[PDB]
Amino acid sequence: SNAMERHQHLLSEYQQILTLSEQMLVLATEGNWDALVDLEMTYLKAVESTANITISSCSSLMLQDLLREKLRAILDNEIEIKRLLQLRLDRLSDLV
Amino acid sequence: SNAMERHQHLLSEYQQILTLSEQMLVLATEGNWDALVDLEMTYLKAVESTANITISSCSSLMLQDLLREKLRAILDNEIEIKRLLQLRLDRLSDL
Amino acid sequence: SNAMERHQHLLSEYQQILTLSEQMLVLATEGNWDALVDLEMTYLKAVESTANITISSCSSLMLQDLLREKLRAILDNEIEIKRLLQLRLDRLSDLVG
Amino acid sequence: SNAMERHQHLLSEYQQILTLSEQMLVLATEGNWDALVDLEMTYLKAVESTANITISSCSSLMLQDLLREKLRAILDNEIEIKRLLQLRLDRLSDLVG
Repeated sequence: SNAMERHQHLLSEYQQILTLSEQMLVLATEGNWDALVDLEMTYLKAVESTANITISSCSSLMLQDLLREKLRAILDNEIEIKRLLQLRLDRLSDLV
Repeated sequence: SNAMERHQHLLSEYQQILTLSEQMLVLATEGNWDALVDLEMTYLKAVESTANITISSCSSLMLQDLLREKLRAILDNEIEIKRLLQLRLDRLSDL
Repeated sequence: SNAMERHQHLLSEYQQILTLSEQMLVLATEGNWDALVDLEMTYLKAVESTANITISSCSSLMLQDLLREKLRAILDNEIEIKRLLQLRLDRLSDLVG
Repeated sequence: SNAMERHQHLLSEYQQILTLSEQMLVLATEGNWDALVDLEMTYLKAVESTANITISSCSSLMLQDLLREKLRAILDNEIEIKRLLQLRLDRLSDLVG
């Protein structure tokens, strides 16, 4: 019945992400690119938390390290990148 | 067997994403956006591949069916938002 | 799940099957031939849960799809034959006496 | 491509099992319980072969051996159960006519 719990966790993890996805989809649908940047951090960290399910479940010790390193880097790049777009968006915006 | 095979594949998948991730941040940093837009579909594919691993390590095949459907929806919404944006970036770009 | 968790499940699944196999084989060795039919469905479901171990872990979604389809057919067929033979027996027997 | 090969073999195995299950079914449906005991051995052998897929990919070698023992024991109980049943089925359909 760690089996049953492992299933609730996993389902829960995806439910939380699809949920953030949907609210973001509609905020963006209405063009509120503002209510969006805050949902972003919560979204990434749900994603981080779900990705960790598989990593922590890995039997290799060295490998678990390496992937958490890589996952952190992936997220921080998505962050920087998104900041960047936000940077140009605001630029163009100002101008018009 | 499968444990070696599983370790090789998980590493591979993270390297792919991170590589695309890194390729895309320099394009962003360098303002070459349209070139950035190009990788996003590939990047989103690597992420899907990686996610499917978690889903496959779930013994409830009915639950796998559910998560695959939420996986597809999540990505879909992702694609839809990134495009909503390219548009607002141009509604501004040209105008 | 992790390594320990997969091993317990795998071993556990085989314990279920073998333990059912044993109960039935003992009914068999001495009448209780209908008492056997009861265990049969439970036996078959333990077998389905074991087969599924390999299926659910499969990369190819296309293949995972199709293996599940074939496993349910295999099981439904095993169920239908065993009925047919129970029926044959059931029949042959009442016939005589 | 290990994945590809692994997938063919797994597919092939289930294909082999289902084919054998389908041939047995129709034989049962038209009541040719003769041609049946034969197909059965080959079918249990295909089952064995596919069950070993899961066993062999298991990291614990101690576990591989236990499972193989249990697998073999399961298959022999199934055979014995069935051998014990032809015996009774044939014993009936003779007494009559």
